[PDB]
Amino acid sequence: QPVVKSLLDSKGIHYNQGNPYNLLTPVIEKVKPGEQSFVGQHAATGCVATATAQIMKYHNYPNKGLKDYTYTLSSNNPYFNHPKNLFAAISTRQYNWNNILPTYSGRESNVQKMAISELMADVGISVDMDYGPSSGSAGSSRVQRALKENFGYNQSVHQINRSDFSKQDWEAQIDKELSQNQPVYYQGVGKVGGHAFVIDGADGRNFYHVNWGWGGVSDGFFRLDALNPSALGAGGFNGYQSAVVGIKP
Ligand SMILES: *[C@H](C(=O)O)[C@H](O)C(=O)N[C@@H](CC(C)C)C(=O)NCCCCNC(N)=[NH2+]
Repeated sequence: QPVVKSLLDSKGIHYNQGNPYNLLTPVIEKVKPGEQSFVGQHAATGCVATATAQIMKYHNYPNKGLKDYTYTLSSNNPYFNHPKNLFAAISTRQYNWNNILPTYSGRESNVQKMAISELMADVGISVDMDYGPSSGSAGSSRVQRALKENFGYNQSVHQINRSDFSKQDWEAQIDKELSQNQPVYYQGVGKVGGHAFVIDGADGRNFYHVNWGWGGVSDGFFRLDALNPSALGAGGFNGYQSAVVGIKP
């Protein structure tokens, strides 16, 4: 396994799902029975958008979006009146990567906060985000499509599924991305739920550096069969693993 220091850390990239990332997500309209309450608050960006946006920032790409996206929230989503149609004008976007900062801590200009929230909302919409207090997406299958179709990333972008590969071939694919300075979109499921995140380094001892998309909480090195961040307190993201690799302009 090669030694690759955290690619996101190298560029100071640390995103999360709340303020100011979520300034343009849909504003919650309704109460889910027994959950008081989130009305009038912006929905979370969703871990899938946060992971994807961090990788996009690593590349500062694209300057210009390619294709718009529209979808309708599931009729089972309790937070919005139905139908709820969302639209991202991605084909018209001129993303100013100078204004989309690698992290946000509070003194950023309105231009800079608009820049990141626009990216987060565009990415979220492109992956059919089921917006809520927390926001869920199918993940890899949506991410690979959005990156190519809407964002104009290389045709090389594709989803890989863990059970489609031997252990050696799986790790070889992740390693190759990291040797090419290409952070990997990754997701898995356990006891605790399913979560998406970024693999962006390797220690040469078969641990991989993970950015969990929680602004830095639990970020560090993990074995792929033990993606068990401290925030779980609680079986980690070790089942139904998939990644999106080949992520480059
Ligand atoms: C992201 C987060 O903020 O933590 C969240 O974990 C997430 O998106 N999880 C995915 C699981 C994958 C491993 C990414 C998830 O739970 N998806 C459920 C599918 C979409 C939800 N429902 C509908 N109708 N779209």
